[PDB]
Amino acid sequence: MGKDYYQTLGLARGASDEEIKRAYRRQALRYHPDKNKEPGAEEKFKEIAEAYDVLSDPRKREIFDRYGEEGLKGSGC
Repeated sequence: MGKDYYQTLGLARGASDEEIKRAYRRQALRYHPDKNKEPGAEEKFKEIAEAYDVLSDPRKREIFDRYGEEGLKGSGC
């Protein structure tokens, strides 16, 4: 509830692509089911992956910058 994307990957709207992708590359490697198949890293990676879409696609971020969560029909509930 109050589902963060930017902050779940550790950013705010105002982070540039070169901040965003900086974090995203690290954040994938933190839990990747291809690096750290750690028990419960995968669900972390899966929740990151919802944020990861925003935190890479500038057209997804265009809606998240203009609005935020209230703009973005990721997951609903």
